[PDB]
Amino acid sequence: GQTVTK
Amino acid sequence: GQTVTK
Amino acid sequence: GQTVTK
Amino acid sequence: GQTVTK
Amino acid sequence: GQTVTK
Amino acid sequence: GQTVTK
Amino acid sequence: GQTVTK
Amino acid sequence: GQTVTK
Amino acid sequence: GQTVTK
Amino acid sequence: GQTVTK
Amino acid sequence: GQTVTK
Amino acid sequence: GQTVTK
Amino acid sequence: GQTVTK
Amino acid sequence: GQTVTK
Amino acid sequence: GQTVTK
Amino acid sequence: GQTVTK
Amino acid sequence: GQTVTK
Amino acid sequence: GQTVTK
Repeated sequence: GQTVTK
Repeated sequence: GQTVTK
Repeated sequence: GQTVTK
Repeated sequence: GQTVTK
Repeated sequence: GQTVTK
Repeated sequence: GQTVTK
Repeated sequence: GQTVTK
Repeated sequence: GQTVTK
Repeated sequence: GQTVTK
Repeated sequence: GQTVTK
Repeated sequence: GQTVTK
Repeated sequence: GQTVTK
Repeated sequence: GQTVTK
Repeated sequence: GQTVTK
Repeated sequence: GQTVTK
Repeated sequence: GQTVTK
Repeated sequence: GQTVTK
Repeated sequence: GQTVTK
């Protein structure tokens, strides 16, 4: 998958 | 999947 | 799936 | 699915 | 499905 | 389905 | 279905 | 609000 | 709000 | 908010 | 917020 | 926030 | 935030 | 933040 | 997968 | 932050 | 995988 | 930070 967390 | 969390 | 959380 | 939460 | 919550 | 909640 | 709640 | 869609 | 979609 | 999508 | 997508 | 995607 | 993607 | 991706 | 955490 | 990717 | 943590 | 990639 593709994940960005901020 | 594709996930962005802010 | 595709998910954006803010 | 497609989900946006704000 | 498609969901937007605000 | 399609859902928008505000 | 299609649902909008405000 | 409170919403359930099925 | 509170939302469940299925 | 609180959101569950399925 | 709190979000679960499936 | 708290997010789980599956 | 807290994020789990699968 | 805390992130787990699988 | 692809993951960015900030 | 804390990150695990698999 | 590809991972960037900041 | 703390990172594990597999």
